[PDB]
Amino acid sequence: DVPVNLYRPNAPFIGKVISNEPLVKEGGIGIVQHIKFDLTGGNLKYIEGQSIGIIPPGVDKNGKPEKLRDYSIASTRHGDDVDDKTISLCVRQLEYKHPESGETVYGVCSTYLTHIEPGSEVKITGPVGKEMLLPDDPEANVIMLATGTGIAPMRTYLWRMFKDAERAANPEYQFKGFSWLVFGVPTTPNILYKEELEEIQQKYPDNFRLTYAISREQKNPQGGRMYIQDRVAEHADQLWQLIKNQKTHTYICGLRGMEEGIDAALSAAAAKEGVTWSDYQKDLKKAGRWHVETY
Ligand SMILES: Cc1cc2nc3c(=O)[nH]c(=O)nc-3n(C[C@H](O)[C@H](O)[C@H](O)COP(=O)(O)OP(=O)(O)OC[C@H]3O[C@@H](n4cnc5c(N)ncnc54)[C@H](O)[C@@H]3O)c2cc1C
Repeated sequence: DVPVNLYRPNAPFIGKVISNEPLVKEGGIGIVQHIKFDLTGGNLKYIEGQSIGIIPPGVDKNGKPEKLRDYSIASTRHGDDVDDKTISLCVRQLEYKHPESGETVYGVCSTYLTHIEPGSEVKITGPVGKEMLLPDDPEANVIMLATGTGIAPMRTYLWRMFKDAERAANPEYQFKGFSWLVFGVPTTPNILYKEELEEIQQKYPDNFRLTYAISREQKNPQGGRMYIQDRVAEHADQLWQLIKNQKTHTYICGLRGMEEGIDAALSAAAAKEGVTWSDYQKDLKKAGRWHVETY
């Protein structure tokens, strides 16, 4: 039922870019693009929580072809237009430091993708992933802990849950549980999909809670910058109570290293009731209720 490896690196699907939109508003930090591809002409199917591979053009420094990079799918199974013809990605351009040979370094695949033109052909493989899948139980609670481009799988869940067109397209899934996104970004113009996230929250104030951790605008109790582990510590007892429900699924996505501050906060909460969090969490992973994808 879960499509996997419909296309592989030795014979990739050749899609076409339909659009390439900026997500970072003026005054923000960096470049994050929303890129939509045309899937017509092939049989690429996917569901929510999966990834695809992109094979960038060119050779490395040794003259060898560039390998694929993985990207979380940022659209539901139906695509943004709910026509089952497209797939979207949420791609940040990577760039960095002088302690790494010379001046500024730009990432190969992320630069390629963020500057790609409509009409261009792209090599796509996949889909892959069974770790970040959404339960078909419409009464599930869904906690979502994302930083930056980790919003991508969260967007596929929330759109499936709350978009009018999706609800009309998925008769089997009419969500009536509770979902909570805690979203860590550096500035307000860096809140990816801010307007659509806040529109969901106003239509479904009982089913969706939105919490931001904006580090350049908010300070934590110790006077430091507000990060997502600070918000999670702030709400640790509430999050723990929701996690005790047999229906609750937790998803964590973003850059590696966000997991340690989340566990330290949930450990202190669980300890209050004599529960050892690290042992409890192993049973949650075994049960398929604890989903992690950091990179
Ligand atoms: C499952 C999965 C899902 C992903 N989803 C997404 C997504 O939705 N959106 C997205 O933008 N990315 C996503 N990523 C990362 C994406 O995989 C590519 O790794 C990332 O875009 C950078 O690739 P690059 O090709 O731009 O190239 P590269 O040119 O390959 O650069 C990466 C290399 O440069 C180095 N490097 C990186 N940062 C620094 C730093 N600050 N200081 C020093 N050296 C550094 C490391 O050696 C690293 O191997 C995902 C990764 C995985 C594994």
